[PDB]
Amino acid sequence: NVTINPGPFAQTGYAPVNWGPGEINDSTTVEPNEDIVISKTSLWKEMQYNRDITIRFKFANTIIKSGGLGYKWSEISFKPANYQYTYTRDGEEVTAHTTCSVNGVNDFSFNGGSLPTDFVVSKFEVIKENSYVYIDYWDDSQAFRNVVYVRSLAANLNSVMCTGGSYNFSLPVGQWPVLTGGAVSLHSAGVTLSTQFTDFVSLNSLRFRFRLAVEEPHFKLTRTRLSRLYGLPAANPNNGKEYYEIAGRFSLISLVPSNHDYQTPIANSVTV
Amino acid sequence: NVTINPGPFAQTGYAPVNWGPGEINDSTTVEPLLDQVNEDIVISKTSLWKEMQYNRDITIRFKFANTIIKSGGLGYKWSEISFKPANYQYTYTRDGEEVTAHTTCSVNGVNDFSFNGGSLPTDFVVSKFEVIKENSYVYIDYWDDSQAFRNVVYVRSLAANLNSVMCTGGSYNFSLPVGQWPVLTGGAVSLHSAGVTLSTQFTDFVSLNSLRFRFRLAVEEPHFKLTRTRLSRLYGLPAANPNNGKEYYEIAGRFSLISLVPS
Amino acid sequence: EMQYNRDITIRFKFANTIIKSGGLGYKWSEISFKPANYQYTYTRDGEEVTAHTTCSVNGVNDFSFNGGSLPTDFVVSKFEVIKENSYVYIDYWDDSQAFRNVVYVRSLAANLNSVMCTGGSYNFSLPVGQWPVLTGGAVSLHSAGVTLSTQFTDFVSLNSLRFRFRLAVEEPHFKLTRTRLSRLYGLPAANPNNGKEYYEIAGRFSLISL
Repeated sequence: NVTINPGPFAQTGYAPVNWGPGEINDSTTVEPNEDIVISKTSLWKEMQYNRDITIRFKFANTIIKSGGLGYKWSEISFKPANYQYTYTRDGEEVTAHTTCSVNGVNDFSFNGGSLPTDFVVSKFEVIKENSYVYIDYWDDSQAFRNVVYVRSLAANLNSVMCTGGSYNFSLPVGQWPVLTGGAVSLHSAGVTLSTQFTDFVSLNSLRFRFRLAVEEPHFKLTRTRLSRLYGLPAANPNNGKEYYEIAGRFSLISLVPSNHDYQTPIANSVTV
Repeated sequence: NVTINPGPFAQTGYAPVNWGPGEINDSTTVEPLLDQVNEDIVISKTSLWKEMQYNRDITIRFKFANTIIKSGGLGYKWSEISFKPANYQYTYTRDGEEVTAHTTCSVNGVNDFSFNGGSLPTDFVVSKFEVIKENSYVYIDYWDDSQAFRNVVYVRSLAANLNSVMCTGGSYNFSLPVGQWPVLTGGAVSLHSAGVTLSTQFTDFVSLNSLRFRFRLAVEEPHFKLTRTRLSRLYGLPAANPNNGKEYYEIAGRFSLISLVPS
Repeated sequence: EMQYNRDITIRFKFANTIIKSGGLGYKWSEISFKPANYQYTYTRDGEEVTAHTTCSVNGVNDFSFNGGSLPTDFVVSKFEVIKENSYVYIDYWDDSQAFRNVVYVRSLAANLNSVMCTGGSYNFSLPVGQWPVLTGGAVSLHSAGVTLSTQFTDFVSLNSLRFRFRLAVEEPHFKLTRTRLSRLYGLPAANPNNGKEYYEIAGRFSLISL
């Protein structure tokens, strides 16, 4: 036997990672000294990748009915949504997956008196200037391997205009009131990278941040005294669209184990 | 046999980072009107690094806080009682070298409740007063001035074994304009540990970073009740007077750290 | 004195051994070679012939990859490669009038051709994380001298000739992905057959028997 000895500068590297989504807003309602060295010196490098990206997101909602005759309501609000798809980068296809949540929500209500059969809506949520629209991007692209130790990231994403649909409430007797309209402009403000450490393993997620400014088509509430409010409701946000689309390029810089040329058994070559 | 070895190397280091608090879940309420090509480049040359684990002894101090808002007409109608994040600053002695720290507490997974004493313009209407019971998590963010927290960027594994603390509630008087006014008292929760989490933010200016020490709750005694109303003996924590007139609750333990630090 | 000199066709296939350790699924302790056997029928001179063969190696180079000592890290203590400081042995028995007159021999030699052995992919199984994969490798065999030996893979012992070979590496390079290593030359033991039942060799041999 012959044994190739190992080199002095040991190999070390990243720990296992399975990408996923970050922490997500939630809610629920009810009705009545020392140091030690693990591995010796190792070798590393810095790089700057550049690539094209396309993202697709769906909003989703939940409506529940207030226990009673049926003219009352309990809550209409946003819900985490997920999507899966595939698209071709200049080189080849890539499969991706997206999770959309929301925060900075605003809430409203209508209370047309109190009679057994009256129309009431206790919480209907809307998006406005004080709001953000997070998005998470877990991918199979070759680049995402070297995105654990990241110095910097940035993006040049352009704008998009989300528009609202129409909802019709299910009253037992009388004209059905409806909620239609609304739209908000989404723009980019930053990015966030999160890691969750469990049992010498890491679960991580990369998510974009957005800031939102208002648009012309106002959503409105029929059969009531609401004053032409701006903002996006949650009843029919996606509006009969399979999805929205955004694209751009993100420049990433990260430490990478250097696949350096020097260490190899002496004489590794085709013979002569 | 034997293998090859390299010559002189470059000097590389961390990028400047400043500690900051975590992004926090929030909601705001509104009162009604009346009653190209694909390419790569190399920025820097080969460098030197290593993996040295650290171990530290921690004591974290936290505090809750709340909001209360009342609507305009004739009183008797409280719209919102809710939690809110808070901040604290302290110096704790470790191995003979004082370390300043800052802490920020937030909550998630809340449960809501309500009580409509009646529909007349004179009655006790409470819309939202929150609680936490087996379906809620309490998040804590923690900074420092010490060395360990200087090199906590680029982490390989971070774990900790902290102890539990039981928290109780206080009482808030719903002092109306008229009549014998009612009272809310009670509160009991146990704080256990779950994972740690690192959270980084990128932008044109300097980057920000913050930790989140997750905790999980298990409900315990004593129960809580609202006097002068029918809801009774529910089990959990309210948000009117969470800290029983105490400036701080404490935790202790030891946390192990690993990171890539230059040679 | 009597003379025999007939044509021949040889077939063979390597075999590999893999052993796991640690109980977590991330660490492997050895990936090596072992002897194997093959059996076949061919028709050289208008007459059928049946046969048995074994393949072996000596002079194996041993490489290693010790990543982190932490419990979750990819460790493969030793895996073998057959670079130039090596040799190969083969043994051939057949059913024919020859090989009943092989013993008590005087002279023996051969004029065989050459072949090309290539590597194949091996997919590790980690519980979580991307899957490291070992792929590639190249080596070619060249003739050398022959001498008698006994292939006892069957219950009965046989009398058989042993053909030795010398090795020379070639272009396709073997690499372990998801690690620092790349562009190493040789032939691993992880998957040498490459989806082929067997390689093939041809030629003739001359023996003088008594």
